[PDB]
Amino acid sequence: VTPPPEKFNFAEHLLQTNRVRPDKTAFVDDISSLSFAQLEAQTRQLAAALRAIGVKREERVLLLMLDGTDWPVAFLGAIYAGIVPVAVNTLLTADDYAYMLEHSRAQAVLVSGALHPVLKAALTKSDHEVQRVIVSRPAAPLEPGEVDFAEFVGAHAPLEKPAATQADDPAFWLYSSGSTGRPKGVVHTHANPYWTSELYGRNTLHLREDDVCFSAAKLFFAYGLGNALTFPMTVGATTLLMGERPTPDAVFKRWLGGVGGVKPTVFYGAPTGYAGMLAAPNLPSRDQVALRLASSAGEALPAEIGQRFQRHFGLDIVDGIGSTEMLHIFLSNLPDRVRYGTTGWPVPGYQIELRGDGGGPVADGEPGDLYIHGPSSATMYWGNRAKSRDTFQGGWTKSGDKYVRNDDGSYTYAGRTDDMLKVSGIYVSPFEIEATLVQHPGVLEAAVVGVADEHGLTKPKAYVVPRPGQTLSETELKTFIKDRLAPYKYPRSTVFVAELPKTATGKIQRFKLREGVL
Amino acid sequence: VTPPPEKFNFAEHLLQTNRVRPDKTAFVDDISSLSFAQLEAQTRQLAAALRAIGVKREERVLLLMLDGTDWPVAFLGAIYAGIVPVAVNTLLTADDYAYMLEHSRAQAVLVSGALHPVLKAALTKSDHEVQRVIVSRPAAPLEPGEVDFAEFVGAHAPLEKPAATQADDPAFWLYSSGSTGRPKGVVHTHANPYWTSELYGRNTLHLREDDVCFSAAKLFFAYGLGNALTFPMTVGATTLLMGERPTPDAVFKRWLGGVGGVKPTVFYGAPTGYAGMLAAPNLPSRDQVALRLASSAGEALPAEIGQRFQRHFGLDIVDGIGSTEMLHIFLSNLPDRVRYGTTGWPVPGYQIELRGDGGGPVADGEPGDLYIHGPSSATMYWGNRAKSRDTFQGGWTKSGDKYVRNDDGSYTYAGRTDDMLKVSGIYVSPFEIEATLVQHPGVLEAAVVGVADEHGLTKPKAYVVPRPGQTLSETELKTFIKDRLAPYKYPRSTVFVAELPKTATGKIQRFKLREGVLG
Ligand SMILES: O=C(O)c1cccs1
Ligand SMILES: O=C(O)c1cccs1
Ligand SMILES: O=C(O)c1cccs1
Ligand SMILES: O=C(O)c1cccs1
Repeated sequence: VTPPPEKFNFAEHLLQTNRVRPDKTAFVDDISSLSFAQLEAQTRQLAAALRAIGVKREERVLLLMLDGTDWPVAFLGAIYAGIVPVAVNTLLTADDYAYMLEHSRAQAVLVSGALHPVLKAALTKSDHEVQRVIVSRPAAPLEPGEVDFAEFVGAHAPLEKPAATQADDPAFWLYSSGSTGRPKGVVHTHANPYWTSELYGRNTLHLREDDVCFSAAKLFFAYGLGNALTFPMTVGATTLLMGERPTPDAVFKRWLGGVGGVKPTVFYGAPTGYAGMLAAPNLPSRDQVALRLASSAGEALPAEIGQRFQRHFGLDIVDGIGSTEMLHIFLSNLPDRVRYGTTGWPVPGYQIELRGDGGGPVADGEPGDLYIHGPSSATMYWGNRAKSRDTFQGGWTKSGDKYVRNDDGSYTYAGRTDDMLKVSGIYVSPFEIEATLVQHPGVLEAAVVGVADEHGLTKPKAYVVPRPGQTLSETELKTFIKDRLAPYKYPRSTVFVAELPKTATGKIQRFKLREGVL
Repeated sequence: VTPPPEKFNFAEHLLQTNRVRPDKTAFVDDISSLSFAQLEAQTRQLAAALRAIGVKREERVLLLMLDGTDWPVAFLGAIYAGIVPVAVNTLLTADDYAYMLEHSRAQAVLVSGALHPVLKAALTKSDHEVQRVIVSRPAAPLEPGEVDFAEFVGAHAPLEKPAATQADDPAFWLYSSGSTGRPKGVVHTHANPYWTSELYGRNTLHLREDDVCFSAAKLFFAYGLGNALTFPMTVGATTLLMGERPTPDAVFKRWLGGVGGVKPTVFYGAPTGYAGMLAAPNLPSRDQVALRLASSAGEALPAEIGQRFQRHFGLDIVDGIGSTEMLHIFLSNLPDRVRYGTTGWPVPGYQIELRGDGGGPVADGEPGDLYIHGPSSATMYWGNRAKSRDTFQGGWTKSGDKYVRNDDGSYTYAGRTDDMLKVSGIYVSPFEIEATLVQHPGVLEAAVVGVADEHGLTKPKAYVVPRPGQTLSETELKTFIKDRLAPYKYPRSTVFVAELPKTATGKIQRFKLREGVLG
């Protein structure tokens, strides 16, 4: 792969790539479509619009939007102007967003109508710097000074040239959370998505122009950003976008060509989703679908899920691992080489190391902490020097995963170096779930660990000590957690216990909980 | 009143004052009591204990505690050490505390057991700097880094000398909410509570050594911090503290001598509480209480409430106004000169100005914006230069209130400059409540305004447009707010309407709602 030039604007790169195919569909959702020419026009009008309201090069904007055709316009339009979009999860709380507004110093917000209420609450509570709120598909009347995204774009002529950025200039942020503390601002450059799109999208997956890409993983997830924006636009593929929650039925409707007159050829999702679809009574048959490639990431793929999928569809699931910090997948199975029970082989262009308790070598077949050296790594966590130092160890990025290397050079997942759980693509802190449980007045103490479900997939499991003299039912506890946590975070079961295993200092021995002591 | 000396430590001042009465009760609550000598010992031991865990002069600690005897030990022990306690409301959310930990850079937290769950959530999610958590009356097993408050105090000998602070050095913080944006860290000096306690506690209320003080307003409130800490310690009075919510029965129990073998002589609380008490069937008779003085602040007092209290008790309610920023009351009725319908007269030592649209003066009988010049003003809002320069303008502090001066020199409340609601003593933003209601999936739009209840006291009232094809209930939405915000921010009723009145700009015509056009 040839490196990108030193003067490089990622948005202009993707627009230029597709000037050969102006009338091919770039993006389609339930209600709209953009050809590559339409996307280019709207991208550059948006870029002009942000500049016209006073947003300057290198300033951030918050991009808080459901998957739909306006999403890439927002993302690429900011980048075309040399403005840094901060693309965030759509299922967070107003407090989460208020922290992000302050921390990013966002100068504007691009937000879906459905998300305006949570955004409004974040604006009201925070010491933000937001100059304008631009609302895609408003679901309620606009407040004074807010503007509809379509009018905002339509009112400005296209910016005539992109910002003259460098390849190693910040281009966009994602946020990633650890087991405690506020989300961390992962800063990616203009070069980083070129690298993931070339090394993985083109050279590992072999995506091509006649593909139709559809990702259950949303655009704000590193995984989804690649799958359904950077990868397809790199090769000229058409992309299907879906705003709603990805259930089996929602996915199957698109698989069957229910939207935009297109059937996906490439699908991407989490192992949990694949398990859910294989369980579904109305799982489509091989002849109803046009899938040629199924990608998975976000948690280890249990072998039985890949084997079942292969037996039913005659397609393997290609399981890989990436991170927010590395932007996309650096260790993967290949379309024509899949070894179930492993995450495959290092992606060419990425170097992988396993380190022991002192940073030393580990013998094949022994677990080590996984570190990655490759060209898509983020530069830092913005404004967090101590966490940056821990993660970005001079050229090597520490994943937080443990792995074992096998005789054939493949790698098998061996757990985490923190206490995070990966519950269907999404990191979940057990300490967060515990913090929520102990605010129920009937709970004295709580401990949350990961447990494998009937398919081998990790879900939280809560051990709760009830407070003497209060009552507390399991149904009571379910209701309590329902609107306080997002559903992926729901414990799969709660066990009421008389006490928890602890050291003399009162630290909970969570390892004893995973070992079954209760 | 003599100014304090340049070298001045407020805690040391209060301890020194009471070296003449070591065995008199300083503080008593439902389970414990402290004489002045025992308070001094505990205060200085706590001071040493904070130093021993590495907290330095000028660093903050969060004080998140229910009213009881440990509260003044925590507050004065920090100040004795030259450490700055940040005294906060006990009814807030985890998100609320997360922000205060971050913004204060608190190095330790002193917390009541009952508030440990909410603090734990705040510590988990925040980028805080807390090294140790000291837990007063733990209600669950201690975690690593946590220590029982009595064990912590008991583990250290008294600090020999207080920190050598200056009168104008920061001594403590309180947080003040605004209509939008984060709550503001109000910085008070060592001198500030000396001035309030001399100018108001002694010289206006005439508190004396033989009083027993009892405030329904908790210690974290600027009002209660004077009432039940700085005021009584200044004169050697005994103070009754209560952890629980101040309902009429709880208050009456204490008025009657149900706790500590002491009947309060001096009561303090919001007009809301006085209305609740006067409406109560079990309201005590005169001959059952020892009350000699009844103070009110936190909202304007309806004349009818003071008049009924006086008819029943032969005591007036003495209404005054203070602010977090001015630390205590600067405009007040006097114990023997009360004019109901007014907040009385300037407190000697404070100058008061009303200013109209141009910054100029206003005629008597017309409203103006209230500004105060007095010696207890906070210095700034920590880390907020813009709001500091807007509030603290060369010796004048802007209250955000409007008032009218009457012909007799008394002052009558005329509303706010910023749409804040003052609900039972607590400033509440209607915009916070609204932005929260709109997250309800059945709500299309919502506006919240302040409406008088049946006693004339302002409560939030919500006007909601439901989403077409949804039916909502009042109580559902009360719950929805209690589950997300501090609980007393809940709208007392919700009116469901088809549309909100708006300007041509799409701005909500809040004045129409408040004026009752839609009911
Ligand atoms: O495995 C994962 O979580 C990811 C794959 C690509 C970006 S993140
Ligand atoms: O399938 C999904 O929704 C996801 C996989 C990785 C992040 S989200
Ligand atoms: O609860 C009360 O009575 C009050 C709190 C603050 C002023 S009065
Ligand atoms: O009136 C009030 O809110 C206050 C009285 C003394 C401090 S604050």
